[PDB]
Amino acid sequence: MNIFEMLRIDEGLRLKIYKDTEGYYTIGIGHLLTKSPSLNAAKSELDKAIGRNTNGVITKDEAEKLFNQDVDAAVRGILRNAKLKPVYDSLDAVRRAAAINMVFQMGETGVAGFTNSLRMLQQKRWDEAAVNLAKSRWYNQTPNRAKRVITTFRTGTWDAYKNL
Ligand SMILES: Fc1c(F)c(F)c(Br)c(F)c1F
Repeated sequence: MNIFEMLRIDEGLRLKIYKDTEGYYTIGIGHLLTKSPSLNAAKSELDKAIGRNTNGVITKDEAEKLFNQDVDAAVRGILRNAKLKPVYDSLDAVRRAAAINMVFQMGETGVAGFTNSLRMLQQKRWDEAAVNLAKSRWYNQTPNRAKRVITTFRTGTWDAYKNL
């Protein structure tokens, strides 16, 4: 298990434009195209991302290319964020993956409200952190995925994924 396999489980793989859990146009391995309700706007974003005129369908290779870029972008975003970098630096590699997972799903704007959780994670108060993380829109809207990510933060193991 690693961040790539982990996110592949959580996001799936679809080669045609689909709507994510929030109703937003997405493709590949959870590559958000746009929050716009316009399919044409989404197709434009896709074309721009891939570098060719696609009309809504990509190859597995192309999906994996965007996925690698997105994982990279998530890590780089954490390291450039003053609130996130210290907590990330304080973590072991397994829990770092859980961190990347969250940023991948919600972005930095989505994780802005996790200040108290972040403190508890840096303190390594794993059970308390886990309890706090679940008190969120995130957990309520995507409970099964949140549960996996939280278990990863709680235990520092891949137990929530090793079976999947
Ligand atoms: F949601 C979270 C993040 F987005 C994050 F970057 C880190 Br480090 C965390 F520890 C976390 F809980």
